[PDB]
Amino acid sequence: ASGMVVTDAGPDYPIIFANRAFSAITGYGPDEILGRNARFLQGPQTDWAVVARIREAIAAARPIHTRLLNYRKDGQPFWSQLAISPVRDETEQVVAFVGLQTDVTA
Amino acid sequence: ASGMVVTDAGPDYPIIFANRAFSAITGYGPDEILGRNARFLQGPQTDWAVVARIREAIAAARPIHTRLLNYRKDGQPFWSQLAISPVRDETEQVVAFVGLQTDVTA
Ligand SMILES: Cc1cc2nc3c(=O)[nH]c(=O)nc-3n(C[C@H](O)[C@H](O)[C@H](O)COP(=O)(O)O)c2cc1C
Ligand SMILES: Cc1cc2nc3c(=O)[nH]c(=O)nc-3n(C[C@H](O)[C@H](O)[C@H](O)COP(=O)(O)O)c2cc1C
Repeated sequence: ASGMVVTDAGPDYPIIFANRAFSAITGYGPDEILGRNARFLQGPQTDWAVVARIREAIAAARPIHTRLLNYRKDGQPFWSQLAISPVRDETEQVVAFVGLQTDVTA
Repeated sequence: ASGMVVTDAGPDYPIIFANRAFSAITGYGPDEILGRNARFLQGPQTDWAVVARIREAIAAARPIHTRLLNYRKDGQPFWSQLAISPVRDETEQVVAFVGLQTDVTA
């Protein structure tokens, strides 16, 4: 299965749920994930222009599909195919985000 | 906050995440929610025609926004404004659902 997380909405977007597949892909257990913004997976060779695109998509509540370099707990880089989408309530306000992580490393 | 759950997709759709607001609205703790299909909230005066529309929408991966009578743990009925949406993966397969529960009792 792909990794999946749920976050709160802004301004902090902490992770409130992470599936077991996300822990397998990233090397972090739930206690090392919950309450953190997902940017902790980024590292020195992550493309900061893609990170900025992600930031802007989330701020505008626009779904985004893109590929980003992330790092396992042990420091190994991997390619994450990310899909990040808002969850809206009865008045169309954004109350959470869902993220899917697919390890697309060849 | 509205209640929010995440479920797996078919054929069983068990709940894999429930927020604190869902436990406050329904009166059930997380230990008594996780692993269950959300239909446990229904009871004797729930409209079985609306339940069927929800079943059909989920089976077709169509979002549905509707109002349904549900029951708190203590037996008190309440009106739940339900919003149930699929989560799609990189090849557009449905891999989860998100549900929002807004208590709209007068
Ligand atoms: C639901 C969700 C899931 C996310 N998953 C990841 C992820 O797996 N890897 C990642 O590098 N960033 C992920 N992000 C993006 C970061 O949380 C953050 O939005 C990004 O780094 C841009 O914001 P910043 O410039 O403040 O860091 C996710 C964000 C959300 C809302
Ligand atoms: C994400 C999600 C959330 C749901 N939330 C509720 C809910 O709060 N209350 C409810 O009565 N049914 C809820 N349902 C609907 C039931 O799980 C089920 O789909 C419905 O009873 C129709 O199927 P059935 O005829 O097999 O019971 C939810 C379903 C999903 C997928």
